Amino acid sequence: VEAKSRIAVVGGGGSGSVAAWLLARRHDVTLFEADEYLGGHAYSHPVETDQGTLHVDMGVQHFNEKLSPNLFRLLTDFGIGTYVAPSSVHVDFPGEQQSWNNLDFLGELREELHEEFDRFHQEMNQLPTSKQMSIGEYLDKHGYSKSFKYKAMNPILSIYSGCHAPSLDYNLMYVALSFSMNLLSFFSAGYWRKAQGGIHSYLARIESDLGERVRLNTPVEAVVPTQSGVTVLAGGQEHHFDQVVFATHADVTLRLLRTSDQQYRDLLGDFAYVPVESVLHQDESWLSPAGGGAYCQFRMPEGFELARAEEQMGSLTRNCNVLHPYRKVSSPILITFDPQEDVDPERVIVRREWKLPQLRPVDVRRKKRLHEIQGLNGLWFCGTDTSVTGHEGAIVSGMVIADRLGVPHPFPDDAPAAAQFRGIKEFMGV
Amino acid sequence: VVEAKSRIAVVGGGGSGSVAAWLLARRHDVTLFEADEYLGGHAYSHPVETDQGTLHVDMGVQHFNEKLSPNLFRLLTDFGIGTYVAPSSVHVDFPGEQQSWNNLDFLGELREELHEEFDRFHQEMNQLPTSKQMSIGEYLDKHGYSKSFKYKAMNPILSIYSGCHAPSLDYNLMYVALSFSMNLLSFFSAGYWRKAQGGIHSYLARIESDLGERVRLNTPVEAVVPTQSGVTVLAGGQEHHFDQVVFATHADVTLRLLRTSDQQYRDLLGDFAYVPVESVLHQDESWLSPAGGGAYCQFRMPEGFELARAEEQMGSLTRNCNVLHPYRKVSSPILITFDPQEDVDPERVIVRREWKLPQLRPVDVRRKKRLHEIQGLNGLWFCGTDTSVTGHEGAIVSGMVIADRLGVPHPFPDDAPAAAQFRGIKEFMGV
Ligand SMILES: Cc1cc2nc3c(=O)[nH]c(=O)nc-3n(C[C@H](O)[C@H](O)[C@H](O)COP(=O)(O)OP(=O)(O)OC[C@H]3O[C@@H](n4cnc5c(N)ncnc54)[C@H](O)[C@@H]3O)c2cc1C
Ligand SMILES: Cc1cc2nc3c(=O)[nH]c(=O)nc-3n(C[C@H](O)[C@H](O)[C@H](O)COP(=O)(O)OP(=O)(O)OC[C@H]3O[C@@H](n4cnc5c(N)ncnc54)[C@H](O)[C@@H]3O)c2cc1C
Ligand SMILES: CC(=O)O[C@@H](CC[C@H](C)CC[C@H](O)CC[C@H](C)CCNC(=O)[C@H](C)O)C[C@H]1O[C@H](O)[C@@H](C)C(=O)[C@@H]1C
Ligand SMILES: CC(=O)O[C@@H](CC[C@H](C)CC[C@H](O)CC[C@H](C)CCNC(=O)[C@H](C)O)C[C@H]1O[C@H](O)[C@@H](C)C(=O)[C@@H]1C
Ligand SMILES: [Ca+2]
Repeated sequence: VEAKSRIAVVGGGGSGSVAAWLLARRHDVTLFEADEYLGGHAYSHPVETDQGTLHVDMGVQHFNEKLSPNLFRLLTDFGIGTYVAPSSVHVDFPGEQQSWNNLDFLGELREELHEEFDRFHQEMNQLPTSKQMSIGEYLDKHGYSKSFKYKAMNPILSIYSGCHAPSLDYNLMYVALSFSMNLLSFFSAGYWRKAQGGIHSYLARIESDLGERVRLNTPVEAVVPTQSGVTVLAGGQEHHFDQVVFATHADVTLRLLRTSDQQYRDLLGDFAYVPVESVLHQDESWLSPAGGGAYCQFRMPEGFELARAEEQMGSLTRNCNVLHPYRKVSSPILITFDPQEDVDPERVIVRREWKLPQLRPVDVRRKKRLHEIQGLNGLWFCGTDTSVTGHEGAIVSGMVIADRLGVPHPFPDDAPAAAQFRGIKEFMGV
Repeated sequence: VVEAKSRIAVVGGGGSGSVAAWLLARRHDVTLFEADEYLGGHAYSHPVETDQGTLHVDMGVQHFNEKLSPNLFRLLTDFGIGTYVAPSSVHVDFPGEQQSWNNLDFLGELREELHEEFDRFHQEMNQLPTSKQMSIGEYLDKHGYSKSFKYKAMNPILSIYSGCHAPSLDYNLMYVALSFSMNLLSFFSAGYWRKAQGGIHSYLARIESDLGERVRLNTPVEAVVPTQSGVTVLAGGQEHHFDQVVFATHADVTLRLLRTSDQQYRDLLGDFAYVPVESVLHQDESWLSPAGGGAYCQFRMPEGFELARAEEQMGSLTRNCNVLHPYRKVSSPILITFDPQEDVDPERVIVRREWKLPQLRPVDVRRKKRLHEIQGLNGLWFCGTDTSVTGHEGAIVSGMVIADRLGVPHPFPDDAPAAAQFRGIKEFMGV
């Protein structure tokens, strides 16, 4: 792929935006984004409160310097601060005092499951130094109770996966690492950061630097390789490019792409997802009377039956008032994910509906296999479905494509950023 | 060349000695001399009589974890000794009204005063090991940190390790950076630490049993003299004769006991620096902080604190053992205060222990490493905390390194992190 080629980036989430941003240094880049902003799952909604206007992260919220070095470095270079936002967690179930949390040892569930929490930490710490099973399999295989599976493991895993997810089917190392890196924990609040004035700040900066190259509100309808180059059909027009980089979800990538080949069907067809509803609201009734200063608060509703555990599901609520920059703020600012009961519509600021990728061992395998179509027909692929999960994974896949199309990894000097890049470059087959 | 079935003495029955003896006894005729009336040294568990039974309360060595202490952890596992999590929740109180911070919530005037610096500090410690042979103190000065942060946050939280008498701010930076990046110490969460079931003594009791009458308690070695034939040890008004001698005593003890014509021995063992610690096991509930609720570790600085005189002044750390899981049904207060400044109500004191700890300044580390040039000369060997990395894993693995060197290989080769720790500590000592 020679210099100054005409290149399209389809999808303006984190992966696409970063990929575009880097590519624009060497190539004539156009970036198509379906919705009216840049960031995708990274969205920050303004809330005006008696102490000012605050941008509240509704999808992507959390990362840290160790897990997310490239994103972290990027935030730093753009002069965006961060702050610690510890993952304190409270779980409530139907009965009297049927709770645990990871700040104190109070609650009946904690009492019921403490020995298992204790064992679990040890075993997760011992794993990465020795197992292509799911967390669920592991738990069954190693003597853990069903109460532990569905009253502790599955709710704490909802911090990542949404309360609709079959999180217990997700890959074991994902969970083991989360516990050994103090991201999820039954004994302490996990070490996580947020970005100053919302996650969108970095994306706003990218949007500015890209200028007129960014086509918002322009959903690509299809993408067709030809003998000369690749044609993109978007917004009642046809545009002509030398290369096309996909930064869309596989099921979108597959619908849009229209080729004679059926390996494309073989690879992109079987990706599975999970719906998530993020409801930004001020209805203080969703806070737990027990769950005091806990950032993350899970409630399972009346009617929970352990026998029917796989069908039933709770809601996770985040108390943003516990964040340090919100500590002077007088209005409640809450986000409930996947609420089962409806939220008082007089108190709802806004909803967003999104989907997240399943992370079963098979899905990981499926992601990796996308290397055999990478570069064929002047097509490239980045996004969460090509990488490790989380935002670092998303955006670094963008960087991997840009490196592959000439524009090298911009932080070679940063040892952990570089290693993450090398690792993700190895994960994708690029 | 140390051939099989040689007569070998281990001088000192702390963790290092006991483990070293235990392994050596598989190949050699071992005797282990310990000065005091039990095996373990700083590892001491005192019985306390309570409404739930008899509890063994750790007074010195208390905490470790599977990641930091793989060999110790495996040993407990093989002996069938359980562990439990004992999160390091921390509350700091200073003289004023509400002059506190803690690592469970964001309450307190000191939290308000210092939040920005705690936040920055975590980042910077996480970024360090991926890039610096200075002290934590130097680092803090060099990187713009306030004196309030140095003496009201860093020095108190470092007292969890060093004792409230220590010049902790002069200790090595990587020691601190690692502690923060491994979630051992933290300003935002409770650190991940474990305790052993029925006290730390459990493993040592098991070692004592397996060694049998090879263990001489209450038998302080008076001196150790190499000769042409072997080495003579003078203890308990008698002389015993050995082919080799392994020291598991502190350098200043090792030096007093040892007597040779050589003055490199003086050069190496002479300049080791220590810190006193008083551990007071008691039931005076007045030492608990009215603010500091369910916090395991509670630091108090007394009235009279002057930031300008910060280097002379010092607080006391109190541990609320009633917050530990196995003590949750217990109705009597069980507290340990370390280095109390005010006196503890002697009607409520169960027992005191006075101990000393090694200083961990960059120079002290250098000093430890240099002990390789005397290792094996005159049929003498050296293990213990003064030869190794700090903490119990370091102590006991130094014992294992000597045993490996005297034939008995590292007993946990198939545990990858245990083996790597062994290799690392073998490299640290020059053995
Ligand atoms: C509720 C929620 C919370 C999350 N929280 C976190 C968190 O705290 N931390 C974290 O690390 N990760 C989080 N994630 C993961 C998140 O998916 C990644 O961090 C990252 O944002 C994924 O980026 P992406 O660019 O790969 O996909 P997306 O962010 O979905 O963006 C892809 C873009 O493609 C666009 N698109 C779709 N069809 C078309 C078309 N025809 N034409 C043009 N564009 C199209 C979409 O409109 C979208 O903007 C969260 C996800 C969700 C749903
Ligand atoms: C208060 C305190 C708390 C601590 N807490 C922890 C903790 O929580 N976690 C952790 O990992 N580490 C901790 N340590 C560190 C501790 O030093 C090591 O874990 C380890 O126990 C030191 O082992 P050692 O055998 O090298 O020294 P010691 O355990 O001190 O052993 C030295 C032994 O030599 C003996 N001795 C002295 N003179 C003679 C003589 N003439 N003849 C024979 N024997 C003699 C002593 O009686 C003693 O038994 C703590 C130390 C102290 C003081
Ligand atoms: C090697 C490395 O550094 O990356 C690891 C990935 C660990 C993830 C980055 C941890 C989770 C993400 O950071 C972010 C999840 C985020 C916090 C979602 C938040 N969601 C919500 O708030 C709502 C409730 O849904 C490796 C794992 O990545 C794969 O995706 C995973 C399936 C694995 O098996 C790998 C071991
Ligand atoms: C290789 C490895 O993992 O070990 C690291 C050191 C990590 C320490 C051993 C971590 C803490 C100790 O294990 C535990 C100290 C213990 C909790 C003392 C408790 N004391 C008390 O309770 C009272 C108040 O005195 C490396 C450091 O070891 C060196 O000793 C240190 C001086 C260093 O510079 C190295 C970086
Ligand atoms: Ca009860």
